[PDB]
Amino acid sequence: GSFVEMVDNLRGKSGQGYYVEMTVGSPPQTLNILVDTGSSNFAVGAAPHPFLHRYYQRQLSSTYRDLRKGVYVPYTQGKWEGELGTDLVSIPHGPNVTVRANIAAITESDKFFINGSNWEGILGLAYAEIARPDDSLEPFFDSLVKQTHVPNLFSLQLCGAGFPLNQSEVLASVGGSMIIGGIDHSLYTGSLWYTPIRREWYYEVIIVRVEINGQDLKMDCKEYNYDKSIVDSGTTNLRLPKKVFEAAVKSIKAASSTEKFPDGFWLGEQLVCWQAGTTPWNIFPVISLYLMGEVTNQSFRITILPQQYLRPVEDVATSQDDCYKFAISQSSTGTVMGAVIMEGFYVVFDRARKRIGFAVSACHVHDEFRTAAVEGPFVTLDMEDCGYN
Ligand SMILES: COc1cccc(CNC[C@@H](O)[C@H](Cc2ccccc2)NC(=O)c2cc(C(=O)N[C@H](C)c3ccccc3)cc(N(C)S(C)(=O)=O)c2)c1
Repeated sequence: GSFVEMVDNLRGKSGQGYYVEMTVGSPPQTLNILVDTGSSNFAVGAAPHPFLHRYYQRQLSSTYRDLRKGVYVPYTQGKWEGELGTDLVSIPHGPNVTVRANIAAITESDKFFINGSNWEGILGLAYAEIARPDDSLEPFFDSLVKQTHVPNLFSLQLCGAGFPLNQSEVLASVGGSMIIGGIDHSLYTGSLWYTPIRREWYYEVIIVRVEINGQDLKMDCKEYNYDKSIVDSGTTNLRLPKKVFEAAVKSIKAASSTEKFPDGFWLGEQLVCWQAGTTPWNIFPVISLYLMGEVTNQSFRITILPQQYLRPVEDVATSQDDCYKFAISQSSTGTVMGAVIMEGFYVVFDRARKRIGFAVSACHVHDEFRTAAVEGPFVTLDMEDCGYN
């Protein structure tokens, strides 16, 4: 209920990724670690790199254990290679515990690290099934639960700002919260609705209906989870399977036709700008994703605003202009509910009850006329059929 100690322990409000402070080794070596529910490897920079301000020095840790085994990890975006080992890890603004975890010491990387992001590592919070080299490499959260009395669940509140933040601002501002082992009521309003984790590999879920300003996209629901649907705090966008992406874009285009934007905008490649303060939020439609409920034949829906899917970007010419990039994009590997989705809600990864809860986030961005939402229940049927095999 109240884990005040961990509240506001995240940073990256308008950066490239949300991260938490961690220390590894003995004496403790401080590092900022990206919180990623989309993968399962705990990895940290362990050699100098143009974008790293600091990195893991194994020679200086008295508790480091070298497993003498290499590891390679390719994500949808970026990839890295490293050397496996274990060491003691702590989270300054997390529970007061220390755990020996597997750690991939990154020695080579490609398009992984992000210039100015301020994080030097990644905490894969998903299950062993997708860990590399294979599922025998115990993920961090599993190590944590096994070695301590921290309950088997964590919750995340990722806070977008709605406007660009500069270097000092990102460092001096709260990026959100990761409550390890509990749920804090101060992070959301209204009810928490839970959807089952279909299978424990990624945090896979099942979407049963999609609406653009209340209008049903009306596609075979399997199309929505075609391949799979996952909740991924390590991915910026709301990514949709090709067929779904094209239908959504066509409907978003129609809802906002009073204004015309170049194709590059819809591809997420070129930003769109408006005179300062004149962003026409109201012409853009809200987007609702319906999730299977815990009760049979029951579903609920999460609704986001253009304030979630139009990400703030500082325009080249300092211009007082407010610019944004369209952050809904195409996927060939299933739906990815990234930051575009998570910044609108307080999300609970209840691993113990194999379910994920959603509640309107106390920090989501909006305007006076609309807010993000979580509502239920809805009587929908044969949603078991929505899953892909
Ligand atoms: C087990 O390994 C796999 C293998 C394949 C796919 C997946 C699922 N993907 C989720 C994550 O694991 C990885 C982790 C990661 C990669 C690179 C840098 C930082 C983090 N995420 C991505 O691959 C990944 C990360 C980003 C990205 O910019 N992430 C940054 C750090 C971020 C910015 C803002 C908010 C959250 C995160 C973008 C995309 N694109 C597809 S996009 C433009 O459509 O959003 C993919 C996992």
